[PDB]
Amino acid sequence: IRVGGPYFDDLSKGQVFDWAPGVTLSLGLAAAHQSIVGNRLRLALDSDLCAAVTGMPGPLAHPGLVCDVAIGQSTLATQRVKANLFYRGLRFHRFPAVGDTLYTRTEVVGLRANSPKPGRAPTGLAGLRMTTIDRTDRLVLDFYRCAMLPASPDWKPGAVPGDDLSRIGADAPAPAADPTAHWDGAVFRKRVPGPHFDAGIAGAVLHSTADLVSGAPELARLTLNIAATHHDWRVSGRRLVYGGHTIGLALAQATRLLPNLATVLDWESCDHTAPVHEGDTLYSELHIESAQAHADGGVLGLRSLVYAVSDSASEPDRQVLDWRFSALQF
Amino acid sequence: IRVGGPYFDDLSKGQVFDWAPGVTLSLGLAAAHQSIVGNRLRLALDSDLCAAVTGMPGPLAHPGLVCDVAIGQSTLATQRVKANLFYRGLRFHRFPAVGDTLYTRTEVVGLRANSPKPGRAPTGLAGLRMTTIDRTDRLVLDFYRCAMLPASPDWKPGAVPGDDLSRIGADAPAPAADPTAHWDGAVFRKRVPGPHFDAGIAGAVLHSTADLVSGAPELARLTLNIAATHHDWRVSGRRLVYGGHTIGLALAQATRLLPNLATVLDWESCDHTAPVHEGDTLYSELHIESAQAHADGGVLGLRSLVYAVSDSASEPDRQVLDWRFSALQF
Amino acid sequence: IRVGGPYFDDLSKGQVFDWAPGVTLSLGLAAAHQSIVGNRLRLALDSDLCAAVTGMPGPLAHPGLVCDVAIGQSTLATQRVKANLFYRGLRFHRFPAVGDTLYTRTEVVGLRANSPKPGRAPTGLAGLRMTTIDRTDRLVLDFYRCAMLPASPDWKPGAVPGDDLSRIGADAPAPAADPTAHWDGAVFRKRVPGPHFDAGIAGAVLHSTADLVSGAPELARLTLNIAATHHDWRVSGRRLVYGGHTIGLALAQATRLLPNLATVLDWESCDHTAPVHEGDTLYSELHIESAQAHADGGVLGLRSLVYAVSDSASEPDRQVLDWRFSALQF
Ligand SMILES: [Cl-]
Ligand SMILES: [Cl-]
Ligand SMILES: [Cl-]
Repeated sequence: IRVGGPYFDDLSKGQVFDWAPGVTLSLGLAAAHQSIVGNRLRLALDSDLCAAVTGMPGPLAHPGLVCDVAIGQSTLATQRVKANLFYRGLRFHRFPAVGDTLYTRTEVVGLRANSPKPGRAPTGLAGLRMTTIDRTDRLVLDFYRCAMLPASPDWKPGAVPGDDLSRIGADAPAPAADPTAHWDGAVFRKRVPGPHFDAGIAGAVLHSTADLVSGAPELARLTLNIAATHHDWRVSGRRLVYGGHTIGLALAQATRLLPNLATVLDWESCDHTAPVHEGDTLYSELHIESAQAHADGGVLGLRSLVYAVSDSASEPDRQVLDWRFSALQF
Repeated sequence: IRVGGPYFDDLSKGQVFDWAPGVTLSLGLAAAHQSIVGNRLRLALDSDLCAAVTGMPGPLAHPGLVCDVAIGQSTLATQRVKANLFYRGLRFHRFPAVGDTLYTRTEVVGLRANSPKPGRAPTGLAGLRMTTIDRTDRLVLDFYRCAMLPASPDWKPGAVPGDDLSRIGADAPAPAADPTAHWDGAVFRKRVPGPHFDAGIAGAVLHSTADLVSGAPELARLTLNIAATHHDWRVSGRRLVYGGHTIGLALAQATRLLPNLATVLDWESCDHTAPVHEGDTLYSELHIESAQAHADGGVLGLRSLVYAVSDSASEPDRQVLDWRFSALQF
Repeated sequence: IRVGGPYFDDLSKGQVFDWAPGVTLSLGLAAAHQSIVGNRLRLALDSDLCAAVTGMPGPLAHPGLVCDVAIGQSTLATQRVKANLFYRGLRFHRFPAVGDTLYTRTEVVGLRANSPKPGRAPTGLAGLRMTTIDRTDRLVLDFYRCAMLPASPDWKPGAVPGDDLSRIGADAPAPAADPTAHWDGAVFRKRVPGPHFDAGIAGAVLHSTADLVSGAPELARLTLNIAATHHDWRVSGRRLVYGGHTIGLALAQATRLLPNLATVLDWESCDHTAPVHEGDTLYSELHIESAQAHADGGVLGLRSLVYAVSDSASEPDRQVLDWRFSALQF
């Protein structure tokens, strides 16, 4: 594989990138991740509660950390990325503990050359499937993204890698088993102040407080993310903040709004609406789209619109991200 | 409780905020804390010495980390804070180990509406008592602060929450037991180069080297501190640095000056003299006000004046903080 | 020893600074270090692979972290430093595990007053020997640096500390034993995708992707580095980035280029060509100078030229560092 990463025309449908380092989750990584994007997930902060609830071999790896590690691992293929158009179908098949080691395979699922346009660099889109497992060979995540890559300088433009990429990561199999089935919602309800799960909150629209985007290159280094645009301002003209950082702050915002979320069960990004830069201040509008009771608590469906604060009272704030996720709540 | 935190007129004398997440202290949190404010406390850095000295179930949680976690926990009540006028009566009742989990209760002890003043936002002061315990229900900290909060937009100003707040956190009970009684000062003296404790140093006035204020929002995220002014520049016009960060650097300064301090036993802030901002460079003048011999070493009483460096040789530096603490020294 | 550190004329040939705190290596420190300079060393990231390969009592402390801690420890003597002219003869005598504690002795090996020059501050050079051991008294590192220090304000200039410093840290004893002799290269080759060691790569010249210099004061605080120029802009006029940070990014660059390096065996800096500042963007030219087969894999000799990116397409990039190291590769 080329130094600096593949160009679009270096890739093939079915090609596999599996030489990414394994990464052992530690409370070290957890703390650094928390200092950058925040962490108010009670099971990820309190080991005694985590043990009472999950009985887990160790404390709960923050789900945003697990996702960020899997996505940063996969950037071997996409060091040359100009933009990811979406992340899709992240659903946890299990929730790793601190001390578990994650290994991520990246497969090219589909390739489509972009139509030539005057003044634009030749580029194509790569549909990528990431499969993240642990040392026990159990599936953790199996998810998709759509990466725009430049073609090599002498590439002969044409149409023919021309895969249909529209439906990438759909009808994707649900997990074999409920990843929280062994979690005891009853001790959570007893030890954590309510309100606990209530299907009556569906429909609510909440407005978060703001966070600063800072430590963005640190988050990328922490999670092995080597997409050049996060590190090197000359790729896009300014460094572009990793999508997961913006998502991470939006999740922290949602958790200040809804302090009793147990975990994130699945998520995807709907629109990366505008670029985010280091030093931006973000807030979100949180829609509770659905609330479904289960035998033990229930599951909220959330949709988060994230905005960057403009530099004055006389300039409108701008939408930068639209994403959606589901969360378990006891 | 209101989204975004209570206004001054949402509070009541005797009201309790106890739904803050528990936080398990980890060497992860310790390392992140150290990268932001520094750490030269020998018992917090060296696990072998810590074990020889304290015999402790695990290594020594840096006392500034423990305080910062307890204060960040308590910011649930004070997300809307305009200023804390002081922190008072922090005295450790025990020194938690890595792996211990901290839980903090915040009680409204007193409320006083501020007198209307033309051009100023309607506000009041809240005297707050924080009680921090571990999972074993043992008292760790029991301390006070005075927070200024805005009143809600339609509040009818008056005098009557009008509690006398002047003496908040005084005649506060000393710990039941000496929190360092089981620490072996003799192995410390044998293994660490002197000078060791000497009552003759009382009266000394020392001048520190400088530190940069950086990673301020990170320290806040790390310690669950969600006071909006640390994150959102539009609350005050610029983000204001958390008081504990400034104190943390002043403590690091004192520990470079006095490398053999065993721990901080108690502390309080005397005047938050001027705001501190990210990118400020601070130094301190350290007064050793008292030095009292005990059966095993002694206790220093310290008073620290902290200054921000101006941007030229022809502009005076400005005092930003005056605080005082006591430290055990073998 | 003087508050703020010794001046050049405070030092003596044979003087010893051994009151630096011991520092226990933790996965906390490892994570913070990784967030600042990156970490792609497979044995430092993956505990399961580390155990299979080394059998080690715990996971592998990143070698750049170990070096940075030893060098930051030693800054007690050099708080007043104006420049280190080189670091020399770092060779690992063993590779510490997480949980091991490092203790560093700094000895003045040689002193040479600099010749007076009009308009320049009076200064001298100190040749320093650092010896880093663990709690088991085993040698970890035994290395050298050349620090330029100011003389005190009333110093009487002369020639006589006038030691010959040119050959400091040469003919330095190789380790008693191969520090990786018990590492199993065969399981590494089986579990990590090739290419594995190939003497045929000697001669290659590779060009890295770029990294941002950020969190520089954090790296210094993390590793107990109290050289004032890293913290206080008024010493040099701007804060100067610690040499180890630049080296750390150059090593991260080399590891993206050569993803299967097992560890760094030794290193030294050849020229600190120009200052580096926070916010610089760096890339490197990596020369594989030598490749020598051993019974288990082989050892690469690398020379790294590091450059700072200029602020436009019409300004040349500038060399900031030239260093060289050797690495084991299975
Ligand atoms: Cl373009
Ligand atoms: Cl006002
Ligand atoms: Cl000069």
